[PDB]
Amino acid sequence: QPLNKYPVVFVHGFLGLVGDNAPALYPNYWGGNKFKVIEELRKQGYNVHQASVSAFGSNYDRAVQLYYYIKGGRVDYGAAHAAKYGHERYGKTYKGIMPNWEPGKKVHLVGHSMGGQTIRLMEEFLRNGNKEEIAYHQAHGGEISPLFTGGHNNMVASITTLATPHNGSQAADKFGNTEAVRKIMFALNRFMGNKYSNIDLGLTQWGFKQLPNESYIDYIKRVSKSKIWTSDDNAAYDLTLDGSAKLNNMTSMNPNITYTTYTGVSSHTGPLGYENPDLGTFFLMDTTSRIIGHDAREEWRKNDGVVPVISSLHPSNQPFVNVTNNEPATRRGIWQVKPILQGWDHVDFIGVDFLDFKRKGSELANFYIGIINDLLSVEATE
Amino acid sequence: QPLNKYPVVFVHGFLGLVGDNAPALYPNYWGGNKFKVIEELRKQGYNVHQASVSAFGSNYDRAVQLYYYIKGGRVDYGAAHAAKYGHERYGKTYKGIMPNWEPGKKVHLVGHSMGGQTIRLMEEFLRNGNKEEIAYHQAHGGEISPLFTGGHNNMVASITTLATPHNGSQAADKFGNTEAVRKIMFALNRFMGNKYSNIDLGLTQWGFKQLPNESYIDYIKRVSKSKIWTSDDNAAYDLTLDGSAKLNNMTSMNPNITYTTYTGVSSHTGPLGYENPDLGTFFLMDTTSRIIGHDAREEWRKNDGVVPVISSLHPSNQPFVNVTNNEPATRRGIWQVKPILQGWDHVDFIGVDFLDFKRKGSELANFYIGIINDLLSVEATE
Ligand SMILES: */C(=C/CCCCCCCCCCC)CCCCC(=O)O
Ligand SMILES: */C(=C/CCCCCCCCCCC)CCCCC(=O)O
Ligand SMILES: CCCCCCCCCCCC(=O)O
Ligand SMILES: CCCCCCCCCCCC(=O)O
Ligand SMILES: CCCCCCCCCCCC(=O)O
Ligand SMILES: CCCCCCCCCCCC(=O)O
Ligand SMILES: CCCCCCCC(=O)O
Ligand SMILES: CCCCCCCC(=O)O
Ligand SMILES: CCCCCCCC(=O)O
Ligand SMILES: CCCCCCCC(=O)O
Ligand SMILES: CCCCCC(=O)O
Ligand SMILES: CCCCCC(=O)O
Ligand SMILES: CCCCCC(=O)O
Ligand SMILES: [Ca+2]
Ligand SMILES: [Ca+2]
Ligand SMILES: [Cl-]
Ligand SMILES: [Cl-]
Ligand SMILES: [Cl-]
Ligand SMILES: [Cl-]
Ligand SMILES: [Mg+2]
Ligand SMILES: [Zn+2]
Ligand SMILES: [Zn+2]
Repeated sequence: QPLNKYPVVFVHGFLGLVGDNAPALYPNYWGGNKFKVIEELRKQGYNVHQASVSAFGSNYDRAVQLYYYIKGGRVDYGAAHAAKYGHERYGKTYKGIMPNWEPGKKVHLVGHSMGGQTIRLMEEFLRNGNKEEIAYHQAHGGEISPLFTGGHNNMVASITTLATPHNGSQAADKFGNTEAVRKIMFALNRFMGNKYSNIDLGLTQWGFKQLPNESYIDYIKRVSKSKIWTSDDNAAYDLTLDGSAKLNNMTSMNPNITYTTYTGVSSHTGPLGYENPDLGTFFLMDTTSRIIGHDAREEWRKNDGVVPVISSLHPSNQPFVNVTNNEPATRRGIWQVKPILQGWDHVDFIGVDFLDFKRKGSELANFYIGIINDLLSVEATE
Repeated sequence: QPLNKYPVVFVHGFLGLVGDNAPALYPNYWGGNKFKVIEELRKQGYNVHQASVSAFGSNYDRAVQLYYYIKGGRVDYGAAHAAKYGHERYGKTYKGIMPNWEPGKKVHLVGHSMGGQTIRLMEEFLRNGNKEEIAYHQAHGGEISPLFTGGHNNMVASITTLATPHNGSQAADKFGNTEAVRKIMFALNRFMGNKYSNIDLGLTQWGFKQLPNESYIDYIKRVSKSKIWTSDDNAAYDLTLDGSAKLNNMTSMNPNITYTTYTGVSSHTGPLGYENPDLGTFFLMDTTSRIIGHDAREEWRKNDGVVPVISSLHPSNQPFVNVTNNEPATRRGIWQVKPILQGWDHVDFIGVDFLDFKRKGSELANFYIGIINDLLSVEATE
């Protein structure tokens, strides 16, 4: 029936809310009003889906949630992980988009922003498992999630990343992960955990769900005891240079997977050799762009608004090849780095920059159809 | 000891709220965050003020309110007018900025957008009065407002208009004044009349003030009987081509007043000869710009976002002279039309376009100081 033999799963980044979990008024994550990725690709005969995972949680938590979003079942973060970081072991339960997912039935994974990192970690778990959970279950018995066992291959065909901070971002180090802004983020999470809330911002495993008979005052008191306030097990930490390097250090290339990256630049060189945001950078990224663009290290300056070029091209010290727009992107086991998209800021990739008239719907349609063509090529050359 | 002998009164347009009457979060009308007109001009030693008049009412109602804002006292719309249109005769009461205002003590009037029309009408009333009110008080006795008497000269030194729709706008004819959008406007007025409201949107004379012990249900029922819903005595009507022509037809040049206009363009010619909004036009004016720019009559196309050039230059039936940036603007009795400001949309005149980095604070400062210099020169050449 579908043109693509393997389902495409699109994985949103940090802050992203999709589908039923998006607020009453809120942008459509995958394509804005410019090109409705899920709906349009379906109309054209492709089998595609948008994952829904934690908007504020760690790559770890998100990767576990991604697994269950696909397979179905009750999210299990692992006994060792839960005990180490101080959050619930078990989380939400998903219906599952492919309940028969197993070695032999493959999926294509495309990640925007942090979605790119989350995808890598989950493949890591399928192939190699999670050593601390393996050790924990050896020592103490119990059940261990099949996600943490290792030895599950032939499950992902491709990893494509768009504006992913593979090497982290200074906008995290110098803003997102500061004490003041973690508190803002966590307060937002506390609030949207109130008993009248219909949206899940992705930190309920830390206690941010008010009980039906609990007063707001008691709720405040209870969740102020949570480890979230001081933990590194959250998105803010993971998006830092250190946080991203840690993930780089525990990932490896899978020789059967087709890897490809896209990167935008939306800054220009000023006097002194610093980078400033172009007119047309979505305005909410103006200051973050300046922070990145005024780095002491010249090669860390050019950026898409919130992620520097050098972070998006590929994980540093993993094998890559610079590739053309025209040739097949069909090499396995190596990061195929696509030519930089000039004038594309971080959110132009997902079409939500309603202020930017240079970035047209028809252009974004071509961009997505291009990705699908590459995916079709991957299928054709097994 | 102010540098200017005559006080400068700035008069906002349609939708504008100022001072204490602005919502919790709302732009600073005169200068945005780019150049604080009132505060900065005061620091430099000028006596300036921002009038506060109805945001949604007619030029008539606004012009009465302007009079009382300056002179002080209880707003009196006139018995004949009240009876003809179906609203209260009396309105709010103002402290007065110049309680001694009379022939001999003059004021300079500068109006943005509809503010420009309001200023013309008020001076018309001072000089020539209101014949229907004169006739009504002849027939029925009682008190008549001094504003309606006629014979008051030597009270206004200058009339300067910025992006004023002297000849109306299609954005009114084809949108603002349609049935569906009048209802939206009136509903907003109804709501902001509720008993917890601290802001006056300028239509309480029509009944839109909920009583302290009245239920919302009863309020809805009462104000649905108001004539507002079908009247032309409102801003939406007055901003139309017909509405503006009517005002033109009943105003005249005062030979002792210095008249000057400014106009912006923020559209560009497309291949068919239609006008489209520049990048940089405040995005809320995007559609209104297209509507104006696709007019059948070519000379009605170029626009500032919501006002076509032909409308802003000067009232079409009144004398004008095209003037240079450098000529002293000291001619009396004729509209001195200042050269068009390229790239300035409707709201760039008041500095509220936070999305437009090409329009800097220092530019806006020069523009306002320019106006003051012209006003100073009007004083110097009596
Ligand atoms: C996904 C991740 C990359 C961003 C790295 C920068 C961290 C700065 C944090 C600011 C904190 C605000 C409380 C990007 C997904 C974008 C989706 C959207 O804009 O809706
Ligand atoms: C003052 C007058 C220019 C109005 C032109 C035409 C009417 C368009 C309809 C809008 C519909 C309302 C729902 C402009 C002063 C603007 C001030 C501000 O935006 O703060
Ligand atoms: C639009 C932002 C509104 C202002 C936020 C102030 C409240 C700070 C933190 C609130 C925490 C909570 O309600 O649980
Ligand atoms: C005493 C417990 C407090 C309950 C949570 C407060 C929720 C605030 C917002 C609710 C909005 C609504 O009810 O529609
Ligand atoms: C941004 C808020 C928009 C909500 C619009 C719905 C309300 C329609 C009419 C309400 C009239 C009234 O409450 O008197
Ligand atoms: C009979 C009901 C009349 C009062 C309803 C007015 C609605 C205003 C809501 C604003 C809430 C507040 O700040 O109290
Ligand atoms: C402004 C808050 C309104 C709803 C509060 C519900 C009360 C409760 O939790 O018992
Ligand atoms: C040059 C070595 C590449 C791997 C061979 C894959 C065979 C195929 O085309 O299915
Ligand atoms: C909840 C408060 C709403 C304020 C409406 C202001 C409209 C205007 O700009 O004229
Ligand atoms: C959602 C409405 C909250 C305010 C209650 C109105 C009070 C009253 O007039 O009785
Ligand atoms: C009430 C709206 C929630 C904000 C969701 C976000 O910023 O990801
Ligand atoms: C133009 C802005 C209006 C919003 C008014 C408020 O939320 O208080
Ligand atoms: C002046 C306000 C008009 C809003 C119309 C639009 O957003 O297309
Ligand atoms: Ca952009
Ligand atoms: Ca502008
Ligand atoms: Cl499995
Ligand atoms: Cl929730
Ligand atoms: Cl008088
Ligand atoms: Cl009021
Ligand atoms: Mg919901
Ligand atoms: Zn965790
Ligand atoms: Zn009236």
